[PDB]
Amino acid sequence: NIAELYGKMGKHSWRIMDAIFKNLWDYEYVPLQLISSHARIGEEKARNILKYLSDLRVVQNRQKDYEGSTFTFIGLSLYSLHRLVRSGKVDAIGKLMGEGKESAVFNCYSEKFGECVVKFHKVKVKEHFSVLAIRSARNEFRALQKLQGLAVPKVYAWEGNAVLMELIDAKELYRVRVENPDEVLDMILEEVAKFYHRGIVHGDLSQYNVLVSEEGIWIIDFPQSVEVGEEGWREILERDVRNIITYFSRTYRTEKDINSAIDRILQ
Ligand SMILES: Nc1ncnc2c1ncn2[C@@H]1O[C@H](COP(=O)(O)OP(=O)(O)O)[C@@H](O)[C@H]1O
Ligand SMILES: [Mn+2]
Repeated sequence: NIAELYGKMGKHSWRIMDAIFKNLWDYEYVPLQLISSHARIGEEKARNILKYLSDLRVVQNRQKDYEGSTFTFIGLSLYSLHRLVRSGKVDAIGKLMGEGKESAVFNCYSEKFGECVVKFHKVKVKEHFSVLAIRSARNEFRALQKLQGLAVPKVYAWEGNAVLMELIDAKELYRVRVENPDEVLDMILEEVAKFYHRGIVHGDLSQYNVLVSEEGIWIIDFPQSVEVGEEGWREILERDVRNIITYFSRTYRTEKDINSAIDRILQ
């Protein structure tokens, strides 16, 4: 369906989407007049385009205070895919691999990079969808770049809410029973130490974000990552270590002291 949606888009549609994208920095709902002026498409025609894009679930239009438009998740993903296609990084989008509360992950093929996944991202006052989703994608991309050569996917590109990376032929740890859990846990903790040496804390280390095969382990899912030195980095690192050791304790009864494991990494 994402491919079908893509095929409904003409040059004028992409220009309208570009105009929203380029004005997200200072509006959630970009005013019609700005979309029109940026796209160099007359207001009545721009309005007609935005109505059709809303019909296709690509934009959400509001009128409470003024006529304004923003991306839906589908629309931001579609636009980001377009940027990837136009930069020659992706040739065809393929089948959905899976979707949940934080992302939708699709298979795709790149003549340059081979079989890939593209991951579309979904998500100081504690109580701007697009701006936050783009920030999430950019963070994952930057973390993956910094960690290249370690046990993570090769990363190829980032546009909008999309990150293009290597497909890993491995399953989530959560789904795999290992017969050497103590060694597996040690390999994970060694990778945590290597990330830390590179100034990166994962931020969501879990049984759902470690992939395993007979061949080894990979770690994925970096939008929550922080740099060492950022507020709370140490407690976030401790959490990653505590959570993965706790998983192994509950599942395998491995005996690994959390305090010593943290202290070993940190020294
Ligand atoms: N590079 C990849 N190779 C293979 N499978 C992947 C890759 N990236 C994501 N996946 C699959 O998609 C799921 C969701 O990806 P993930 O990065 O964990 O995002 P989320 O935050 O939505 O959990 C993963 O648990 C994994 O099964
Ligand atoms: Mn995950």
